[PDB]
Amino acid sequence: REDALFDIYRVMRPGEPPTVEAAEAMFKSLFFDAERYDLSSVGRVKMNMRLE
DNA sequence: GCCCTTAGCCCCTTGACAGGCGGGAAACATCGTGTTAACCTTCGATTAAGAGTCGCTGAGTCGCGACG
Repeated sequence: REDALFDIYRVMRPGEPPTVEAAEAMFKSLFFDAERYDLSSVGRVKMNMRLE
């Protein structure tokens, strides 16, 4: 999982040097964080309808 | 009809202002510095639902042969 986090950090921010906790925090803030990945309720309902 | 005399116009000489660009002298609003030391020593967007092609890189497959 550390290698996957490093790869994700390099893909998103190639210039910045990926770190163990920095890469894990980047993915969380990108997708696991509701502050940035603010998917509306219409998106969630559309996902629930498309894939049950 | 021509010459003399006098009047009007044009020109010259002086001048008493009027103020008027402009540097100086001065009173006043800028423009580049400093300086202070009580706490955090990775901030953040933004394509990515069409499309013809230029410029580079790095993987899997083969020949030629040597040493048992």
